[PDB]
Amino acid sequence: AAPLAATASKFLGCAYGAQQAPGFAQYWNKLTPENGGKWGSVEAVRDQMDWSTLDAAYRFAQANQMPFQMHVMVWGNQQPEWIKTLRPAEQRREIEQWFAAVAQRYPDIALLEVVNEPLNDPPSKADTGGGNYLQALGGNGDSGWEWVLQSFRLARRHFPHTKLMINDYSITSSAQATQKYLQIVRLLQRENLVDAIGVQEHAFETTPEVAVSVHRDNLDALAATGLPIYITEFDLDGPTDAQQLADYKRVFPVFWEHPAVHGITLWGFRPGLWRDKEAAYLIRADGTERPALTWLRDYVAAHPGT
Ligand SMILES: [Ca+2]
Repeated sequence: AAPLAATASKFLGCAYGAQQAPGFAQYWNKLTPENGGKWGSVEAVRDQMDWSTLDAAYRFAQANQMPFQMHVMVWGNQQPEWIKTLRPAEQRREIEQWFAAVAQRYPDIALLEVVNEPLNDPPSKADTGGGNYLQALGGNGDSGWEWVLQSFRLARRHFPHTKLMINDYSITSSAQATQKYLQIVRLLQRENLVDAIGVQEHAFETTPEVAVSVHRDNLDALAATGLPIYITEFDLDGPTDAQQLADYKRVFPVFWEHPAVHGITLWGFRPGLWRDKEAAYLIRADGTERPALTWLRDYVAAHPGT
């Protein structure tokens, strides 16, 4: 079979890892590595780089000619443990060496997710995987977002031909969150530091107590920057097949039909994805397609865009 978005104007991709691999290229035409590209995955031990899981994602993407999103340079979970007790100047050299290592090894990255979750999970904690390196990037600084500016500056320097993206959750569910995120975007745009705006859109962001008109209005606000939008980590819970179907019909089209949205990435489709307990998967354990996926195939084929 051909992937769902084979003939569409924008990609429909998915998180990739061992449980998501079966049939993957028969459905999806873009990928993000689920975990292997977090800095704690590669450099759990200082100065030894375990590229195995990341190379698996990249090699599969290349073999299938599908765009690769590198996930993720800077984040507040799954960072190396040993960096937390280094002095800021040494932490900074480690961050710069990580950015150089990824750019050397992976020259064909389609979208570089430089910072994830600046509003929600900055690298300011000293718990397990917290990183504790905010100060190595200038901290909040004068603008309140110095460390985000410094992350993007490093990305521009080390990846001079690569599209750079910011990513976060719980953005389009609130005008106030959208306006906070756009202030970070505005600061970045003073130095032309960012090329794309990501919003995750997990299930907990799209519940029906916020109308879809709110999300659509906040997409229009994000689009007014002139930058492409990407939906990065989309999922809908499936306590029953029918709840999952109803939610896909309600929510998915608002993002898919938005003219400034240039791709959607599902955050898994088979059991073992992040929201496994909430049954967000679209294929059951016995390999059969759920009603939401039957619908999604037909909906996407009917909505190629441009
Ligand atoms: Ca190092």
